[PDB]
Amino acid sequence: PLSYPFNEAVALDVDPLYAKLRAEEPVVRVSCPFGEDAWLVTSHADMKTILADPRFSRALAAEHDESRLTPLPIHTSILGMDSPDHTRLRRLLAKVFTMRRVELLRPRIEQEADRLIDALIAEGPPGDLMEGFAVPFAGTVVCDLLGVPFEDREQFRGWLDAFSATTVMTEEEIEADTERLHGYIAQLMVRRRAEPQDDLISAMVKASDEEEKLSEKELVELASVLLIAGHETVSSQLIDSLHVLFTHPEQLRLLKDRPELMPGTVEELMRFVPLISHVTFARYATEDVELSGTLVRAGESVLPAIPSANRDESVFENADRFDLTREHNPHLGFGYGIHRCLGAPLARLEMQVALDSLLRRLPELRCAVPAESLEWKDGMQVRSLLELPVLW
Ligand code: HEM
Ligand SMILES: CC(C)[C@H](S)C(=O)N[C@H](CO)Cc1c[nH]c2cccc(F)c12
Repeated sequence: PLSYPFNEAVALDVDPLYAKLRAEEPVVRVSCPFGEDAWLVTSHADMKTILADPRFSRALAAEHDESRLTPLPIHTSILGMDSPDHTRLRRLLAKVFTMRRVELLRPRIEQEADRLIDALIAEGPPGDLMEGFAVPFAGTVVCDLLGVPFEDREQFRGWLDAFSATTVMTEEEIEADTERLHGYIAQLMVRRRAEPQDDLISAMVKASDEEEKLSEKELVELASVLLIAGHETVSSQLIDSLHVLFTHPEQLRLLKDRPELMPGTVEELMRFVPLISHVTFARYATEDVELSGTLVRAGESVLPAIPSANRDESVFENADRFDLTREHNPHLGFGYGIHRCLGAPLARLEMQVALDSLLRRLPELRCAVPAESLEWKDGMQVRSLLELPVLW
């Protein structure tokens, strides 16, 4: 079996092997850094199967030494459950994490983007769009939504890496930091239970207490993954998207000349940016299933390489090209089926607001160094820049 990942992720470059696999052997046996061997899935159609078809299970991973890139299995909360447990947590969030809640956040989100740009301008160029914009923008938004104090960032931010680190932390460090984040959220819930605020943690604690729907551990682990998703995934996709726009200056000119392309632009960034470094979380087969001529037997795992699905040339014409006018775009950047992203309306709002605000306030925004000089964050499950220096 081939050793996987084949190569360490570099910048936003996609490994040429994925295009060879999609064309000649779309499903291949690999050996994983931790846990059992697995079947690597690379095509769009098979990706939809293993993400949505009831024959593939997340909860079965707990009965195995789960195929994975991280030293220990991650506490994925809702994303590690099947029905009926998944349905219980999913229904809870649907009732408190509504579209109206997200749309009512837009004035505060727009105000935070303007405040961060005010600070960038007051401090003068060169600025850092990562630590000086994407990180605190994503962070204040999710902290506002969830009810985690943004002022506690100095203590919790150093724990989040333990949910994503692949090669850069020991299992002892991962266990300690995971326990520290859970313990910190647990103490926040004691306060929020007694003194509810207009945020998601309070609403979840209240909805769960009234119907005894979730245990305290389930609530703690769920709030934790929402904080990782809003703080880390959003800021990573935002900073990678800015890198894509800077390195495709003709598409950036088109976006500034036709601002109505922004909704389609965000979707094409979701598709084109290979945000997941390699694969998302393993599923396990409950029955024999044939995928692209390869038989996956019951009890075997499949790794969904979502970035490769989004480059599938049988689905997206010129899949290797970034084209923000692309109309047909059934990308899997937000997942598919039972576990599809429920933060996607908010992520879409943040991306649109962030990019509209930057292009509106800083019309001359350009990268301050050659892209070869940039430093990327290695050893994580998503790709992100450590710094993006800009002039204006
Ligand atoms: C641009 C930023 C984001 C991206 C790219 C993203 C992407 C994804 C993807 C690909 C999945 C599916 C994972 C899988 O099937 O293995 C997912 C699931 C999920 N995302 Fe997001 N997400 C983002 C932001 C958020 C935000 C802001 C939240 C909420 C605060 C969130 C909450 C979730 C949850 C709860 C799930 C699991 C749903 C379930 O298990 O039923 N995400 N996301
Ligand atoms: C999930 C993908 C976007 C990749 S794989 C990722 O960022 N994964 C993160 C690091 O492993 C964990 C994560 C991000 N959003 C989540 C929502 C529910 C449970 C979770 F565990 C996560």
